[PDB]
Amino acid sequence: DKTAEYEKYANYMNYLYYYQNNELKKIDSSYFKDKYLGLFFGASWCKYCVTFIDSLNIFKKNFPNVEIIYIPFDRTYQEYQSFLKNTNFYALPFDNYLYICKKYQIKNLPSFMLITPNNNILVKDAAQLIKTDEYINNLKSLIKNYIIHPKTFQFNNRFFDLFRNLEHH
Repeated sequence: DKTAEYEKYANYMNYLYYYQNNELKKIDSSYFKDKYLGLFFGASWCKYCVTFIDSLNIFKKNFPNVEIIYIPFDRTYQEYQSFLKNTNFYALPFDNYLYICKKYQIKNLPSFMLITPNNNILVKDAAQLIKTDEYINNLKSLIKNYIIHPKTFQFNNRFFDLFRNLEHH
């Protein structure tokens, strides 16, 4: 059934998850419309993914309006939960996300990519970018100067376009 399948598509990723003191919360994905995003590919079992959290906390101090979204590759839901509870990041629901890795050719973990409001890639390897202090003013300038041409997303669903459009082929 096309209808059943396409209703799921139009509803794809309509919630992102986060923790507030041992309490798993959710937020409508509509909140992230027109927002710069930072996609953090990582996992609890990844040693330098855990240390990278310190870089992301500094990043968030200097770029509060860039919304950090955790893309998880945890082994177990229990690891996922404890990682969300320690970082307080937004996260995709616990699932297999190898397909996002393939679309963006993610080499290894951790990875961090900065996404414009219209789903363009602002900085592909932002994990290396956020290492030394010059990045702050340079990225303030990059974001300030960036011209956002309007884009209409399939099903008007920005995460479906970002994670599932066929353009990588």
